[PDB]
Amino acid sequence: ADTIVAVELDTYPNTDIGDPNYPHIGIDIKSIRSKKTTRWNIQNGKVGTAHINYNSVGKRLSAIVSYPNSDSATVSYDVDLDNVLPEWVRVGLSATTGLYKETNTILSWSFTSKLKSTADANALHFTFNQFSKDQKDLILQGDATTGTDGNLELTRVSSNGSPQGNSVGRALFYAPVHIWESSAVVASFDATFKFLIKSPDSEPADGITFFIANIDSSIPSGSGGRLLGLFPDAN
Amino acid sequence: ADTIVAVELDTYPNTDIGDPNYPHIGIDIKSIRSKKTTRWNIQNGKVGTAHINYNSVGKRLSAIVSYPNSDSATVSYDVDLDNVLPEWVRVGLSATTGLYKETNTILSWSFTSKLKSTADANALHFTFNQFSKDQKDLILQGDATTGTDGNLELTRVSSNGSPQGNSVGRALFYAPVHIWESSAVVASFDATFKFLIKSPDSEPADGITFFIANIDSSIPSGSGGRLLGLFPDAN
Amino acid sequence: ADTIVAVELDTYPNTDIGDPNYPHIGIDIKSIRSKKTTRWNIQNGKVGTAHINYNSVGKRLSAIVSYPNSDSATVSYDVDLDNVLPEWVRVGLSATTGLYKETNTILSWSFTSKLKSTADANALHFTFNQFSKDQKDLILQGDATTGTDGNLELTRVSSNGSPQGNSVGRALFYAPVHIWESSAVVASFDATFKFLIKSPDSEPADGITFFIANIDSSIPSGSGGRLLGLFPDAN
Amino acid sequence: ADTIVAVELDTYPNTDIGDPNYPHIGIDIKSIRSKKTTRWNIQNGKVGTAHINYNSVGKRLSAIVSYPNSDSATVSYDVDLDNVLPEWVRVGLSATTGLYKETNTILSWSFTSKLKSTADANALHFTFNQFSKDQKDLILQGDATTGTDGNLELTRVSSNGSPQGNSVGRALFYAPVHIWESSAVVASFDATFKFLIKSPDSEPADGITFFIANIDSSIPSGSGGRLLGLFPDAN
Ligand SMILES: CO[C@H]1O[C@H](CO)[C@@H](O)[C@H](O)[C@@H]1O
Ligand SMILES: CO[C@H]1O[C@H](CO)[C@@H](O)[C@H](O)[C@@H]1O
Ligand SMILES: CO[C@H]1O[C@H](CO)[C@@H](O)[C@H](O)[C@@H]1O
Ligand SMILES: CO[C@H]1O[C@H](CO)[C@@H](O)[C@H](O)[C@@H]1O
Ligand SMILES: [Ca+2]
Ligand SMILES: [Ca+2]
Ligand SMILES: [Ca+2]
Ligand SMILES: [Ca+2]
Ligand SMILES: [Mn+2]
Ligand SMILES: [Mn+2]
Ligand SMILES: [Mn+2]
Ligand SMILES: [Mn+2]
Repeated sequence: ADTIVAVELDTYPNTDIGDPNYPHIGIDIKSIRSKKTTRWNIQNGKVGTAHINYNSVGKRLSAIVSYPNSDSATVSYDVDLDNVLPEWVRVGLSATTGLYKETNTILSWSFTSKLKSTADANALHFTFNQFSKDQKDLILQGDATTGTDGNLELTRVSSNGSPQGNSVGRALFYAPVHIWESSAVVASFDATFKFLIKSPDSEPADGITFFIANIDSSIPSGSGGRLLGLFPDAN
Repeated sequence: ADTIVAVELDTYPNTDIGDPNYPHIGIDIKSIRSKKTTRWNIQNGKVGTAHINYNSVGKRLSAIVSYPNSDSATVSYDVDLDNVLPEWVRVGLSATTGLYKETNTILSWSFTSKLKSTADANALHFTFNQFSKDQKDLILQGDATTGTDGNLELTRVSSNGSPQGNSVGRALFYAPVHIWESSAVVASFDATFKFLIKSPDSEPADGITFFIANIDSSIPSGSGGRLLGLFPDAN
Repeated sequence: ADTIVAVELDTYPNTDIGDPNYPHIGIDIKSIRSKKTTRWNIQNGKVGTAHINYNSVGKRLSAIVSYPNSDSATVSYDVDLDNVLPEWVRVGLSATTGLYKETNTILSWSFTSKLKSTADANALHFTFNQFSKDQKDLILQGDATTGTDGNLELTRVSSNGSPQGNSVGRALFYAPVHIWESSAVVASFDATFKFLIKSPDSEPADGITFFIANIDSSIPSGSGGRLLGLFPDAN
Repeated sequence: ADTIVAVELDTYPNTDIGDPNYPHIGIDIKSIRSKKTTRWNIQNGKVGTAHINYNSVGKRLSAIVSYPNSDSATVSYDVDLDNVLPEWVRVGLSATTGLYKETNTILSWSFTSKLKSTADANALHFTFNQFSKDQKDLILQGDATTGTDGNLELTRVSSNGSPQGNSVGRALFYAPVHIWESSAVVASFDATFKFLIKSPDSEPADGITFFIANIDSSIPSGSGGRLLGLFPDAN
């Protein structure tokens, strides 16, 4: 089955499957049940920015989410990604809606990956500060589309700008990413994306994710709403 | 047919199809007949480095090739790549052998591409300082292989290290590259690679190329030897 | 005397000292009389962005200035900066006002410099996306201040936000920049800055400059208004 | 007094002041007595590479040191550098010798620093892959010299290539570095350097350091040998 590592911007408390009782950011290691969460004060309709960082020396996967002028939310978890993920992965963003909804709009997305073994590390770096209708270097899955106002729309939003329920969508970068190998000395990656989460009715759902998966990964069956498009069950 | 822009490290004078009468670097715009060439003193069996640069403001495509301690060879040509290439391309290295031969060994390859329209340019950057036997982010065509001594071998070299005749090989980066669009303000790219050209008998052939092509490009039929794997005829 | 290379955003036609009869961008090589100019439609009070690029292979210094949704203005000039500038320089922004005025406000400023001689080039890169009141890595000269709304104010603006006449100001990066040497193979630099030019009365003056100078350079006497803070006379 | 954070490549066991009884890498937080050490198998006369990384989200300062083909040594320590260092610092390398000696030769040194508050982080990046006799962007202190074989020699080495006793030397980058501020959201830095440690007699001393200090820092009196040029006492 897929091997998934993710940072989840979890907008909807699913307390029956281990969510804390408040919107949160979490680190997910091959399970929707986050290994660590921090309370996240989502600001409806504002543009937020997420930064994620890892290196094989410290073996600490960190994420921070912030809005303008507001306090940040940070979460970290000590995990040896070398032992967890395959040597070759694809990187991506995912989002879902359920009975409740939200725009899962991505305004920009940047990613850097380095793999060392003399400074001769191998590196991959990409930055989308703007998305075009034909984004050939993105693999779109599910309901995700590109082009609308130069944005990446992970979940189904009707033409009026209203978000739809029970949507799922993902975008993976086209090239595969080399994140470890047998001989490896140091590896590190770094990811950032700006997002816009708007929900009209009382509360939004279900969230946005930055994730790392085996190269052939696609939306698992049953992965909607609270499973953020990454996992088939809630184990 | 393919749309090809290339910088050729032309090791073998094909004077009957417009080569100058000496090894040369050239800028090729949709023809093997270089728009501009400079004399290039190849040093058999040495490691050389090539740097290529372009931006849409100056509209000048430049290349320099150098060996340690030795004088460099530089060539430039004013060309509006916006008007010449498609908006989406793939980037690559090619090499051939003919009746004469050479190792077309690539030790490293780095590439940067930026596309602007606030500093929010889109960017792609990759660096192979080392090639592994399974290089999933490279599309190998023809006789090109990866892994041997951490190198990219574009043309057929027998296990002993001897180069074979009438070989052709190319490697293109897996992700497509966005190099222009309708709205574009500025675009630029930058490429560098280290290569090792060894030939035992008197003189080598045929050369190495860095090239930019339509995404679906493959080795055209009839493109061996003097056509460096890029062109079907010598027009 | 100082050795100055600059890209000038010349907002005020000084036709008596060789300006064209319209606001323009220009390339200045040790003289205020631009070696090449392009017509520039300044948009009062809008945020514009300038990109400048050079490399020692093509020997073509280019600049582009653009505003949102509007056509760009581009200018290029073939010049061998190796032969023109000293091996060690400082890089900076300058601006002036005269009898007419303008805000010469800098919102961001990024600069990259590379010097090569194996990919072992030397490099300097800095980015100010925000300026703080105590910007210790900037050398402020003349009327330039830092901090106001996170901006760099090159020329005197009164506390109300109104620009003052006969101001001059420059900011140079604190570290010296190594842009060539005897052994050099390739060198290149790249600079970008976002600026805000507002003038209330009919027309603004005098302009903004990105420049490269000998390390000890300061505002020459007599360099105000039309001499943009770079040159003592109009030769 | 100076505020010092450093990663020490400690070649000589000073067990009387808390060193483990073997050469080690350590993380030093305002004391020569390392907060954490790892055993380091130094290879006399080989070229080694050190990588150091920190970010304000994970608050984990990591270092790895490796030689070709050999196992690496890694060390980490959870420390909130925001609370420890001043907002403005200088970054540098230091080295010493004592009764025993070693070449403290630096072949290359690269450093990246980012400070965020939209992707508009402030950044400083420099890379010396080669040092020239007149390195104007380095502040040399003590016995450190630049130019010899394109290398940075931190401690006194006689013209023959033999290392001298009771030497001390440091090099700091010329520009000050902005590593935090009141408004800050995220900060991170990253440093790498290649070094050559050769000692003829039985064992070398005393070590090499990458350090971060208040901008005006200089070699404290009494800081030789085992105090690696950073600290006046061994507290
Ligand atoms: C009733 O719950 C549904 O709606 C919530 C919120 O959208 C989801 O978390 C969940 O998976 C279901 O799809
Ligand atoms: C006889 O010519 C052949 O050999 C030379 C040198 O290899 C090639 O340039 C050419 O295309 C042919 O294949
Ligand atoms: C009368 O001219 C003055 O004003 C213009 C416009 O500001 C400047 O160009 C010039 O140098 C003088 O200072
Ligand atoms: C006797 O000790 C001296 O020599 C060792 C090894 O060089 C140093 O650690 C120490 O500071 C002294 O200078
Ligand atoms: Ca949830
Ligand atoms: Ca030829
Ligand atoms: Ca003028
Ligand atoms: Ca010691
Ligand atoms: Mn959750
Ligand atoms: Mn040719
Ligand atoms: Mn002018
Ligand atoms: Mn120690």
